[PDB]
Amino acid sequence: GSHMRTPIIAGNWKMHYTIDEAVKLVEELKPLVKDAKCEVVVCPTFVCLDAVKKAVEGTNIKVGAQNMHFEEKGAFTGEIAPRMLEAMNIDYVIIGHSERREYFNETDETCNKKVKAAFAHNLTPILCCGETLEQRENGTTNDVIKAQITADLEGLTKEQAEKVVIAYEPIWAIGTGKTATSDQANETIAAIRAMVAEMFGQEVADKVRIQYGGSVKPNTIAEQMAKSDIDGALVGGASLVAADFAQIVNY
Amino acid sequence: GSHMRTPIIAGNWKMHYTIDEAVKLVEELKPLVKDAKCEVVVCPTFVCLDAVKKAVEGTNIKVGAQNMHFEEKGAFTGEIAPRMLEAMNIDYVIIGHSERREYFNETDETCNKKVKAAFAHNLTPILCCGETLEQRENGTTNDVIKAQITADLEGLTKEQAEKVVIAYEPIWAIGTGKTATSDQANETIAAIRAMVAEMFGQEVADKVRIQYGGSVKPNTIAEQMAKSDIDGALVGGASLVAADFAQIVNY
Ligand code: NA
Ligand code: NA
Ligand code: NA
Ligand code: NA
Ligand code: NA
Ligand code: NA
Repeated sequence: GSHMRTPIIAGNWKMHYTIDEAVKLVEELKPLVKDAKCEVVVCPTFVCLDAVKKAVEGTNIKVGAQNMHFEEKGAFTGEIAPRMLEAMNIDYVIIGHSERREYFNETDETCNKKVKAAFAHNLTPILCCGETLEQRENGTTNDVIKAQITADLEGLTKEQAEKVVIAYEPIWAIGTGKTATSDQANETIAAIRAMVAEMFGQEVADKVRIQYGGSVKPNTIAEQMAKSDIDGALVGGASLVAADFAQIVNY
Repeated sequence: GSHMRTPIIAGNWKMHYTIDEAVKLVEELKPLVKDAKCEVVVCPTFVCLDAVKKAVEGTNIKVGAQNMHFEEKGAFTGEIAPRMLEAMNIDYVIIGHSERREYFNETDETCNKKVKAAFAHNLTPILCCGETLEQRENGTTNDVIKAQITADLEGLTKEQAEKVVIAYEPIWAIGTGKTATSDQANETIAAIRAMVAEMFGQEVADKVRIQYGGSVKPNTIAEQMAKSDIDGALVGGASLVAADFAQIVNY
């Protein structure tokens, strides 16, 4: 609150929308978010990135990719190199989303390589972290997330670390009758800030933006953003509907 | 030889080239392959697909994606849906490349779901298969590949099966002092054709195109294509250089 940290609301569209559908959504969004009091990012699928970035030129809407590889080029069929995003002037890249850690063998080692590559290619990484139902139930939330942060941010300079955007995903709450409370979210996010401080020092911790990446809807965002350590939101399904995403942006 | 099977040479660019670099390569390629005696496919990265497909309009150059997911849409951060490729009028999709099976948890179960989705979305699948050094050394090549073919092509109709393009990758030879010989390639490819026959019947086996997907260079293609059961090539690094790829196409 006392510390200056520009809030950031990023929409993770996940696997949704053709090129024309993607452009139609950002066209709808433009007049609804022109007065945002936060940074605004939309993250379309790879095949839509060029069209979406070109469509939002002249506005405050930034664009993120949903993943990338860490090498410059090479024998990685199906993968997208950081330089391919950089050539499109993409602003952000999501790294370590729970869905990629679960289904596609994303490891902490590859996350770390990707975060470093982001900085080498004028991309700001949105590093996702978070614990499972079983890890939370066993009381290991902070140990698990500390292990992710330690490994994923290894080797960064202070100047790089303070530019990372960290998104906390409460995987434990995915698919249940109750979402994390704003207090639960804030407590774990404050812990993450403490992990950053221990690694990079107090000034870096004071500056790093940390988003909540559990369920975010128009009716939850005001309470979430009022919390002491929450700097924004990595929004899932609500990001797919222009009016709903704009409500979250205009919290 | 007696059986009519249109030969097909497909260039797998893997993780190479920005949008402008990709378009420059296909522009160079167009006059060099206009007289091809085979089907010609280039497979750029996802972010390049729209630009490349638009650039090759009016020519014989078809375009393939290097991967896709199997669902229509959903919570699969970083993934590309079949309908996103279909909306760009993409022609082919590579499924089950060894690099994705090794690094990104591609399983036979997901390969099967992707092959079925290809047919549901006007995409022709290029299904990759092949055995490791250890599997070949243990004499299990055909058992291993049969397991892949059985699982990956499960549930197709005869009409769908005969349209699959199967690419045999001799993973066992990747990174060694000697590539597979043309005879070794042809023998395993003939075995794959027999696997198809046992699953779908003789007519389907007689029609299915089976490519070799080990090392293919301008100086190897003539011998490879002269073999009894080899219908084409899934080309790696040589596909990155217009003149080299054109030499392979014009075998
Ligand atoms: Na709590
Ligand atoms: Na919530
Ligand atoms: Na806040
Ligand atoms: Na042999
Ligand atoms: Na060879
Ligand atoms: Na032949």
